[PDB]
Amino acid sequence: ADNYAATRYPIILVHGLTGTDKYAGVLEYWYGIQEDLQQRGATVYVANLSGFQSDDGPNGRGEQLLAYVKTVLAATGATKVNLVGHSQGGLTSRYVAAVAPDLVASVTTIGTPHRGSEFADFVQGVLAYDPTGLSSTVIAAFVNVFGILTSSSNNTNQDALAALKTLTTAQAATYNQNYPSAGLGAPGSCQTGAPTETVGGNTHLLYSWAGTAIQPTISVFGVTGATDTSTIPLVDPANALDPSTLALFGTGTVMVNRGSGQNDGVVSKCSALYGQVLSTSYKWNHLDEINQLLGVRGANAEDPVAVIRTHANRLKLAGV
Ligand SMILES: [Ca+2]
Ligand code: NA
Repeated sequence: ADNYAATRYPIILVHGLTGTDKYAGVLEYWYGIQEDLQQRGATVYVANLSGFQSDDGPNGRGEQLLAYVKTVLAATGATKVNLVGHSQGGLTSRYVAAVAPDLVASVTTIGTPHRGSEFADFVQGVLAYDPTGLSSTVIAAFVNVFGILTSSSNNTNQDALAALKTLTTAQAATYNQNYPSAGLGAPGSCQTGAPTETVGGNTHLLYSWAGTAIQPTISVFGVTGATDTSTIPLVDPANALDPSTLALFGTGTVMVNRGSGQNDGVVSKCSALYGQVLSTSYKWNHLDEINQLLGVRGANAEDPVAVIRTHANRLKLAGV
């Protein structure tokens, strides 16, 4: 159609937990996003990494993305890429920007748990209540098989337990110590960092945004209730046509009762802050961020496809 999203460097979309480029080689993780961007002049590639793994380490998603980035550069003739990651994908993108600064032009994170997820702490805690530890083995096997079956390439490198640990708040803090970034504020300050970073002589434009559909709206007897602001109260069709809508409202309620404050169901506003924070006001739950569960979203939710398209134009204007 035009070149509204024509960035200088190829855009690589990076999925998070459970992800792959196409679930069962059928359902796109970034629903309708690659198509939209390409129609608007962008060169876009979608990474296919382990849906369950840590980001650092020999078998981690980081080295996987690094290797993938190199194949994209070789195929396009480009020298750098613009990394756009969702959820854990943002942490994976930070890893590549840190170890291979010369291959990255920018890093954009969408609903990325830079400080971990209180829901991860929760799930990890639940498993800890099994004195035999057997549930960790059983559930891991179940989740790992899920990863293999849904992976577009049936990637057998799945480690659900490592993935869970990676997303906890305590581990995330350690990750930030091992992979510092000028785009990050001080731990526990709920502040972002700088809009750019210069690593090894290579400058990166840093961006982020978060979904805050889940808002704490009432507290009684120690219990805190939340409201899904992405939907028209009770009657919104999104509650019926997209099962993740009520599910994230539920996990989001657990989050608020663990002191997370506004969140998207699994990532808090504070945890998602990185680089130039474009917005933390989108009335989105975690999957709305990627136009998911087939493009269904609450009546009060902004268009995620348009938001991403506009960001591509933003990158273009910024020179990357
Ligand atoms: Ca949705
Ligand atoms: Na271009």
